[PDB]
Amino acid sequence: LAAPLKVGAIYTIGPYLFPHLIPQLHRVAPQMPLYIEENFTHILRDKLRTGELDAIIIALPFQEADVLTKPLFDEPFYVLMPADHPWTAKASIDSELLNDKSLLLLGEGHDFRDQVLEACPTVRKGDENKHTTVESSSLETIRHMVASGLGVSVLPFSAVDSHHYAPGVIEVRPFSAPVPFRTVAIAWRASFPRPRAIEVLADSIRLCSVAR
Amino acid sequence: AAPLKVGAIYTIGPYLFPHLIPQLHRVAPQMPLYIEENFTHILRDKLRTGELDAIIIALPFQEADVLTKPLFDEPFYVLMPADHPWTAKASIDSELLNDKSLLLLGEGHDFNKHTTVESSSLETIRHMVASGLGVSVLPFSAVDSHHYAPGVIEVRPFSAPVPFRTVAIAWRASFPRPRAIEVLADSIRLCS
Repeated sequence: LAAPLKVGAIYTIGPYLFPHLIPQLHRVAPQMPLYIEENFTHILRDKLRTGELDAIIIALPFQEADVLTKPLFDEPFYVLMPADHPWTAKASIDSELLNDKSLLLLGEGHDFRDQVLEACPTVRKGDENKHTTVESSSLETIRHMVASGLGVSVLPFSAVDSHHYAPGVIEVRPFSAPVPFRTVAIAWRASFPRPRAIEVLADSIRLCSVAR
Repeated sequence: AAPLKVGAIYTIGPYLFPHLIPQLHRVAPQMPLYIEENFTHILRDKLRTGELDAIIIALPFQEADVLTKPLFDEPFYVLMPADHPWTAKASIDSELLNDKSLLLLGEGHDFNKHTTVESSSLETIRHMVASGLGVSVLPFSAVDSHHYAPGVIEVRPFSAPVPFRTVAIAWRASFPRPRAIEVLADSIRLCS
């Protein structure tokens, strides 16, 4: 019939974007079906090179040969802590306090620093990988871990309120300004035979927030 | 004061864990849970090495020196486009589902040439069915895990016999915390 659009996304974006995005796309433009995939950045990129995926949705920085990049939107990071942990007193958190082993972060796509990548001068803080690298590919795992009170972590804005914990066992606090953020952008091959699909995708993504 | 590493397959986990774990934090705050979603063979392989302490799988399943307890039986339902001929029915006989119209995952879910969808997510297949590229079969836990407006995706039960999967729990018989495993499996039974 009509060609489908094979779209990929990282684990820190996919589960928290697709189940809301895809139906809207099906509504405004059912002309194209979407083939949903969730994976890591490198394998996603490799699937983009081999044409297995038409386009991917990843967080900047992202620079690959013969691949275009349209910065879709800016997503701010919030912090997640158990109900007991004293940092509930603060209504805003210093970015440095998250540099002890209390912080839990996935191996790929979860780190909220050094991908914010400022274009002004940055202070090279002598760097301590002083956090725990959880070898999981799901933010929900760390959500449960922190909810138990086994540590604290950082979540993108899309993810924070996507759980079934009764209010007051896991709690989210906003950063102290300036707030750290990732730039959710779309990547697709140069000379991709169907630019219109890329435009429809990008547009429908950018306006996913607008209620109906 | 000790972490219990639970696992589950991709067609069971996503529709169980988010409700299951807050329950096991509610009745068992003494124990932190480390969940993980993966394939059957790799879950078994991780249970053999102790990287996981328990796994929530689908029968039939059997592994050396590993106890199996059938937690519950979960029926299947036919996922179809809003504009299917099958919409004007009360049920669907099991034989009707053999075609390239039937979208099934591997590993995923089973009952012979169909259309195998090379994904680990039932959601991909769901969106495919919404788009209208044939029908599929979803467990009871998945049939409502979407945000599609009514009149886009229709679900229809089977006519007897109703096919189902026996969701069970598996853990090493050498495991020194059978009480914890019992509480876990019990809570899994509760959220069904």
